Amino acid sequence: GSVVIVGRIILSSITAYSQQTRGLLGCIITSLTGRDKNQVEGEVQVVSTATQSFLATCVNGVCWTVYHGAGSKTLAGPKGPITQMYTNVDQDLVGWQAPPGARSLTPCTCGSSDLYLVTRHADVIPVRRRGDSRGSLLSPRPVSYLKGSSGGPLLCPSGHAVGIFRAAVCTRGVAKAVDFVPVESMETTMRSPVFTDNSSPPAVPQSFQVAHLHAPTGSGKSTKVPAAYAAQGYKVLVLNPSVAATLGFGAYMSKAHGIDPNIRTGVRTITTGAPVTYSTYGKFLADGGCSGGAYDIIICDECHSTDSTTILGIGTVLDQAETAGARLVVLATATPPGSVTVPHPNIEEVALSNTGEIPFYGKAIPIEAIRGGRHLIFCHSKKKCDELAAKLSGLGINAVAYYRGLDVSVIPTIGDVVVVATDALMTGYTGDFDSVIDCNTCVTQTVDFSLDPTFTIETTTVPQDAVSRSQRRGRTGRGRRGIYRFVTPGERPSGMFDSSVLCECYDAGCAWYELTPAETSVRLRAYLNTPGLPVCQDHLEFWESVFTGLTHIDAHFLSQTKQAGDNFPYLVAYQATVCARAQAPPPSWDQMWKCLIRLKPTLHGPTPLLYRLGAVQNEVTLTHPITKYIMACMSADLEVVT
Amino acid sequence: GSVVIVGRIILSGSGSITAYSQQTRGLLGCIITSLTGRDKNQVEGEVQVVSTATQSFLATCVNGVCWTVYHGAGSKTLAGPKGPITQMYTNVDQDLVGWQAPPGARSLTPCTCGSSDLYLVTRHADVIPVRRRGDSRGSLLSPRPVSYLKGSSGGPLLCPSGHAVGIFRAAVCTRGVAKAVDFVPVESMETTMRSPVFTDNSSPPAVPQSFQVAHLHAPTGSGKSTKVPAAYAAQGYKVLVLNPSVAATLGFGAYMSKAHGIDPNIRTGVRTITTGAPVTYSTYGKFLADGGCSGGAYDIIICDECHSTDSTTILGIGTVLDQAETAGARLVVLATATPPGSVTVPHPNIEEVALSNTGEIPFYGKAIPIEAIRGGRHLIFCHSKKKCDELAAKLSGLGINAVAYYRGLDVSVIPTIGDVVVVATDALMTGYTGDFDSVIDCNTCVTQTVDFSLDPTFTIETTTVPQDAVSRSQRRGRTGRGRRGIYRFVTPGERPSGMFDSSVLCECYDAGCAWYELTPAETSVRLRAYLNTPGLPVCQDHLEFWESVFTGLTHIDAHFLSQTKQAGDNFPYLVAYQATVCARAQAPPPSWDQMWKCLIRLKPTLHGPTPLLYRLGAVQNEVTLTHPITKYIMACMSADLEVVT
Ligand SMILES: Cn1cc(CC(=O)O)c2ccccc21
Ligand SMILES: Cn1cc(CC(=O)O)c2ccccc21
Repeated sequence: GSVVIVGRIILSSITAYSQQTRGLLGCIITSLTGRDKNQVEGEVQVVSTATQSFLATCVNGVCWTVYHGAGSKTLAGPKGPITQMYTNVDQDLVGWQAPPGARSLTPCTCGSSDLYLVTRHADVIPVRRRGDSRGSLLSPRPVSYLKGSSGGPLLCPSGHAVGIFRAAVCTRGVAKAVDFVPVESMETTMRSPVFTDNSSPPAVPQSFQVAHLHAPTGSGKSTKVPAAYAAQGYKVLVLNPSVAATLGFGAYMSKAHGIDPNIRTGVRTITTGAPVTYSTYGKFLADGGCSGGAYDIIICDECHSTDSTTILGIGTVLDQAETAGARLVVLATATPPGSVTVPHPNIEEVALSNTGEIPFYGKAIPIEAIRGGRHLIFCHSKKKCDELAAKLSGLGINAVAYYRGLDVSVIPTIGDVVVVATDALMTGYTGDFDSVIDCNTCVTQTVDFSLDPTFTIETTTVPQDAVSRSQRRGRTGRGRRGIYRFVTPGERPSGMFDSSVLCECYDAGCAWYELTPAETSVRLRAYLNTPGLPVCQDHLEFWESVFTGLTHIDAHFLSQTKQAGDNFPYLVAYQATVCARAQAPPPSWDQMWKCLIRLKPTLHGPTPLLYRLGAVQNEVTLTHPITKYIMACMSADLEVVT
Repeated sequence: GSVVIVGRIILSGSGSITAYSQQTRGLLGCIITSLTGRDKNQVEGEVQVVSTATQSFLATCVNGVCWTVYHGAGSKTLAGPKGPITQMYTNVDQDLVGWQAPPGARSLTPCTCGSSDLYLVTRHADVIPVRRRGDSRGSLLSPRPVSYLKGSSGGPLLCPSGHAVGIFRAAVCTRGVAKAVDFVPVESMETTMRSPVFTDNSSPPAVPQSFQVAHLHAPTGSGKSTKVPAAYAAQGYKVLVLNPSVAATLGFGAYMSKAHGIDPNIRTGVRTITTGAPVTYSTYGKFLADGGCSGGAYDIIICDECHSTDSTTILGIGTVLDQAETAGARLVVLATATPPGSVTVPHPNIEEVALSNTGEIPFYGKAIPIEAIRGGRHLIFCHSKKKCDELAAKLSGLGINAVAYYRGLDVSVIPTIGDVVVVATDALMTGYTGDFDSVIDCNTCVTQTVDFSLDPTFTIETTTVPQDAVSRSQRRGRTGRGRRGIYRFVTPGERPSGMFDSSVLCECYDAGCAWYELTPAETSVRLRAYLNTPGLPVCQDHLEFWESVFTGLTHIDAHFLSQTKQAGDNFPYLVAYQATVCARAQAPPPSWDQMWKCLIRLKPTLHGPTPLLYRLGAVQNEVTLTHPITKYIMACMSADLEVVT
């Protein structure tokens, strides 16, 4: 789908009023076609994706809005859809050349502090400038009031543009201030190149440089280029988020380039004294980070990964490399933020239909598409993998499930196989397949600042992003012809991750890498402060405060939660600890709370509840000093998207 | 639009019950078929995935009828192969609608074994084991989050044999965890199929020998509250007529003497008259104030505008139903033009006109042309006091004679005689009785919803919503009164009529305590009477829960209570109780919004966190959750609350 203009806010002492122009079927036809033949008027537009609705502002003949709304989407145009002229994921800003009929705001000249926010309902809201990019609501309002209004203008009293609205600063759900993209950031963006080239790798400079490398997987970005660099006399470190891939790099290098490198994974370590090391992000973290004077180049490969260990690993590299003697860091990926899935020459893309013996996600797979040869099926959940795998095994198809917890060796290396796998496959297993069949969904975790008493980590099934889609399909076409079959054509925007992932970082810092909340903050801030990386609301102070007060965990409970491989081993073990000491039962008797099963006869009364990680079946008490500490943490200013 | 079949669940033919889904229409195809009402795809399967332009859910074919929930499907047609299928059955009480299924539609049949091991088929084709615990209940074998059961209402509960026990309609929660399921049993569907499709309630009933409840579904202006009291009284009966509005109450009384030659008794706050006539016009408010039914006084009780879902009307009809047989009445008539399930049909007098973007006057994403309103008498429906003020100011500027009217203003502001454009909230239709040359409708209103949010207790959220079939009809019918009229609108759409929020029940306990000296227990009896009487607006039964809350709200400050009552805003009792706790703690209120004005004079003396009991709006101050009363309401939240899926 394209973005669709569904109406407009008209502007006059500033006043505003709205006009609707499209309906539901009008929005959805024009989204599918990309052809909007309807005449654009005014300087603020009301815009829609079939998911969401927001605002767009014309300044300098560019119609502008928020990346967190528009993503990399086309805008529906008279002569078909409009490619975005500008994309700045770092600034949460996108832009299309203004349609005919559209007027523009002129940027703000004279330095006014008294500002006016235009909302999607056409209310004009007094705002006092505080920073380059912050203004504070003269009268605070529910955060709900401001939702639907991002991309909207902040005007000075002259009616010129100060910038566009992107986020609300919040105290226990009440919006106190506004975050905005300043009109000066649009001019920098308009000045920046149409296309920058990062296909070719940098040259090792005189002083420290952070560089970016955008190139296909298996171009040589993690094989040819390290060897190339080492040929020049350099010591290089290669970081990857997969054990399987890290391991495999060792045997390929010693064949391809005569370098028998050092391999560092949790499971296995090889020290050869070569000038190339391959390490995982976790093993790099578990190691202490940057070994003083050990490396000239660090290559952070697969830097599009938004799992806690990658973000924490990369952040560590950016905080340490320059002091630890490095000259070059880089950041390597085939799918940077703001990328979209484009045709690949070696891959046939075929949508599924309702014709098929095997039901798949409301569509069907014909048994003839998978009967012989090697095929891979992405399911979103462990439960689906087992169901599907069972079906096909009954049909006589050589089928196997793979997910977190299972050993890789369930997947046969050599025969006919259907591998029914979650994304866990893409860290356990290196191989390529004849076809890939994709459900186009994954399971993600969202933080909810629910004040019932504190926060919640929800687990939801969501549409895949453009990174997922491409990484998944990239399991076929590897220098040979592959098919890709899919349930839905869609993709949500690449390059953003949830605040829960920051929580995951502090947790893993504490559980695995013996990192203080303060030291985690140092590392994440580097990741956050570096452009070209995935983006996230800055809730570093908030999570640091939360984990900072989580003291004297039971180490035995810690061991057990770590051993089990739960998400948030630290958050779970700390609840367990609190329950033990309070002599009170756990939130429920789910497998999460296995470690307390030995105390089940003595624990009674209400749960000293800290935060919600799943279902809560017992009564709760808000009296624990710790619950009280976290409740107080909730009063922090949190930037939430509108 | 119509309900559209977008897919199906396929249930295993053999052995263990297992299901898979097929998707048969994508989103655009769904939207077109909603508008055409034409769907020439063959209906395969017994269980169908259905969608409206808002929600999605399930529909099961049983015995030739395709059944789903009223709360999902309202009174909508079903997109069929010869265009849209009207509903054969609409049961708002059972929460059950039925369309005749397309020919050769695969249908289920009821179960003949009478087994207690049951299986719920969910919208993503999970077969969940349920244990039968009643006629309409079953318990989950392992409890699950209630979010998991969402969009699965209208789906089957199956015996191990694969035949239909019932259709799923709601989950029973403890604090967001679903512990049990409420369904409509398969015999309640055969009751229905054996019974007449068509009923008549257009005529006032004959007075029965012994006590009976009867419905009068007749237009306003067939004299349901003038002509029919008079004819009952001419037959020699004593009649009491109850109405939500004091303007209407006084207005019918003054007409009754003018026309039908009885000076009736009148009972309202503002004016009370005893003549000794066998006809009494009273408001529901004044009736409750009087202590409800006084024995031997009336043979007939007309509960008029019985569609009204304000706390006083529900309390009123609850009282009449609980008391009237015992007070020796022979007949209760629940009279309305717009009963539950009803739909807006054309009117002969009213030309309907869809507002465009061509006009000088912006209105709700559209435009009013001054030509339309420049002379004569016009009424403009607006969801808020803000918009009324805003538009009357624009129209005053455009030089149109424009008065704003809403709750807190004197009906005297509107001229009876002259050229006028009154810009009103729905406060109009209870405060003012007159009609108009045209009516303009924004097609939205403001409503209250409860959310059991556990932050610490509950939220009453105030929201802006699409209007329902009841609103549209009452608003529209303020024009075309026995002459021509023009109804101008923003939206063709209307939501389903005859359902109200659990927040209204809260309002009934609140009015009980604040106005009518009812113990919570006294209110639960009155409300039960309403709830178990069919043919009235329906609501999730949260009586035990609301009762439990209010029962612990003892020793309110009487002063604050009188200040919140006078001020006329919603929940005077929950507001005056929150302020009581605050003042006695020397704590400031949740905000310094108009709500908390009764604490303003004490602002300097008020310090520290608010001892927060519940959320009635924005909370700006720091809170404490230590108050004995917060703890009591927290403890109430553990009650089995039924919620729709
Ligand atoms: C959490 N975590 C992930 C890894 C990756 C790996 O297995 O190499 C790791 C390694 C050592 C210590 C902790 C580790
Ligand atoms: C809340 N409330 C509404 C009414 C209706 C009326 O004014 O007739 C009423 C009457 C007496 C006491 C309280 C009352």
